Amino acid sequence: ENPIHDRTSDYHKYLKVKQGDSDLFKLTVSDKRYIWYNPDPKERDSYECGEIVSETSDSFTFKTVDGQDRQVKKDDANQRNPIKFDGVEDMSELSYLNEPAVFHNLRVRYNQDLIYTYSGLFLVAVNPFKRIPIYTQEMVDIFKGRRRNEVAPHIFAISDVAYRSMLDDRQNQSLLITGESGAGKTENTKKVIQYLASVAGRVLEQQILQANPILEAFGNAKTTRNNNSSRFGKFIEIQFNSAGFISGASIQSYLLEKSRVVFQSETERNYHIFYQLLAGATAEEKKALHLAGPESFNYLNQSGCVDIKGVSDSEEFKITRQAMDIVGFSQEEQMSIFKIIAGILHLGNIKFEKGAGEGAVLKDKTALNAASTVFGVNPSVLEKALMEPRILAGRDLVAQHLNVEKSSSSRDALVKALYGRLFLWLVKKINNVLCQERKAYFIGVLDISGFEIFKVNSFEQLCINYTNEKLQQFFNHHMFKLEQEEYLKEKINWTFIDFGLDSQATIDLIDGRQPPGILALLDEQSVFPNATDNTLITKLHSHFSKKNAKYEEPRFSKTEFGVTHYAGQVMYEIQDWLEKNKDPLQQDLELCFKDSSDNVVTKLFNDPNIASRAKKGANFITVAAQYKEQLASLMATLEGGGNPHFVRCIIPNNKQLPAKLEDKVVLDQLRCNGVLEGIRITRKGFPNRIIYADFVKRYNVPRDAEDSQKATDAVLKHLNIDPEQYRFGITKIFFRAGQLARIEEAREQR
Ligand SMILES: OC[C@H]1O[C@H](O)[C@H](O)[C@@H](O)[C@@H]1O
Ligand SMILES: [Mg+2]
Repeated sequence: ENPIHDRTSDYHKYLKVKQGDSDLFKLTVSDKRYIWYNPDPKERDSYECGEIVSETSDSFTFKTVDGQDRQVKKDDANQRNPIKFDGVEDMSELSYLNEPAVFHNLRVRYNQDLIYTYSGLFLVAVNPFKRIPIYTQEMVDIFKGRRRNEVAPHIFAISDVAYRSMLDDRQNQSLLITGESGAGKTENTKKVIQYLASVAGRVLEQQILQANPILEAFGNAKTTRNNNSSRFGKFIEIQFNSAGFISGASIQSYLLEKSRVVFQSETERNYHIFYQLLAGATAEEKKALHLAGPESFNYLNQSGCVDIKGVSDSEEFKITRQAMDIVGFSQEEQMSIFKIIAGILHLGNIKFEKGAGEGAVLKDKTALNAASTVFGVNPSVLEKALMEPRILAGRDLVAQHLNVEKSSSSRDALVKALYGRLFLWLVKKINNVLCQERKAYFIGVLDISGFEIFKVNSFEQLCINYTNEKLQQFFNHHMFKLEQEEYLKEKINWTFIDFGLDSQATIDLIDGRQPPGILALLDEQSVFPNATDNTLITKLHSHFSKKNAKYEEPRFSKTEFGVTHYAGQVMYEIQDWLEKNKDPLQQDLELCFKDSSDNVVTKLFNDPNIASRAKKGANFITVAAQYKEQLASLMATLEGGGNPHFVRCIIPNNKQLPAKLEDKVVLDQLRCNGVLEGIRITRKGFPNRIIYADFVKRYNVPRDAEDSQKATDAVLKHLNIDPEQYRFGITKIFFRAGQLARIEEAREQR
């Protein structure tokens, strides 16, 4: 009748704790007390359960699994919770809050394939690495309209709360999904969009859903940490009208890792689309675009990996096209896109060799010709733009003759420019389909590239990790600093707590303007004509080595520097940072391609939104300077809207495998995310607070008395409730954890 109360239901099967049996009940009513302890003290995250057998005034004595006795100061003891709590849906409710206790609860739920658990006001999501049947339309219909208490933890539930808050307060909402690479941010992002598309839907809705398949084909790739890594960040606005139904959507993408098109580490892959087309193209297309297998192209055959376990690139290519068909990309538009993808691969097979002099020559023109043909440009113009670009020397026109290395770098620069502009064009084309009505409100979903560490971390990794560092500070800001400052404002005689979670020092080291940080010193070096990679790291060491605690000059290298992030220390290799920040492209290469006969290619080099570049003084804006501002604008939106809804995505292990929840990996993320601290603030504080005059409004009789703090003093007193669970502020009635949601449902039943 109602699937929630029906133990036969799929909702009870896949989203509720299984019923315990008679044997477990006898354990549950037992009076024995237990403790989480470390059998091996060096391994501080590995725990066993031990029974407390005696206690002194200041310590517990307990029995290990093997039978030996041990003591522990009660101040240092991690008590196990009464097992009745095992599986609790909100860990606010736990009696003992400690790392082994919190981890254990998630383990119990994970083992039953319950990946969602609440931690007070935010949702925790552990990556299952297997399909779970909790995202059907049936499950959507169940969560539709239900308040957070009534239903089990689900991404739908927090999406619904954000949707109801948008309309109850007439304010834009932010759903921010944190996590390191592979933790599940993109999967959950898509579930949020699925839910709101049906709950407030009315082909627009089909098209919204088809956008992300397109961008994942061109923006996602296999890394060592995730087989479907997002190599670009995205803020997605879901837009609604004043009535509350979907009006449209816009996507704001950030920092495509276009360097991946020309280089990939061992075991990795280029962007999916390359493998999709060559695998799934018709015989006409393969000849039209001079295609081959991935082993035939240098951009696809140097990593040693061309396929992903459990993925058919031939089938994904069918999926990719259908999404383009539904969104409205024409047949010749799509063919122009594939011509570009094809041309990039051919450009990469060009082999520059040494000529009679140091200047480079091109003895085989088979790749250049195939590229020129598909792009629709003059091969000899292109050839001369690659190896003989014209520059100005003062005002004089002088033709370079580049060597093999610099000819190869310019060709790479062209390839990364073509791919990044194609990606920006896809986003823009899509936004114009999905945005045809002035919004009334929106819910903005943030899905960034998550924290990652590799053997070699470069400029791209610092920008990625810096963004992850800023979102964590945003979480710290709202849960700890803003929460308490509202308490202080209302004079509830709360004395401040230091939760020891501040990412700001690391943030300032990266992006401070004065004292100038890494990104400022980078910019300075990028416009100085005698600068090199080694004058840059020398400058970074002098400013920060042994002067900033978040910075390390390593003793084992002369090209690496270490940044201590919330998620751990990262060591960055400085090679090529100047060129990556400047993002140069020979103008002769640009001139060649604006004469292209392909209408998509000509748009990528003539549309000023895609092709032109902002000047900050005498030079072009750098990549660092632009992105920093792009992100600052995004942060302004998030802080300007309603309070953010947080989903902390958690990776169970580093092997991308199901049913292996590892203790060290999980507790690392729980500590640096500030989960336990986020629980503590909810328990020790007053999360639910209400304006006096309208508490009576929603629930000597109650309503519109001259002053309601006098009234509610009476309402609560006459009523059956303790006065430690509320506090009288200047303008609000603060409530302790749970009181409001606990009580008013008796008002819902009365
Ligand atoms: O929350 C109380 C419920 O009943 C009433 O109809 C309210 O107006 C509506 O907001 C909700 O459906
Ligand atoms: Mg992702």
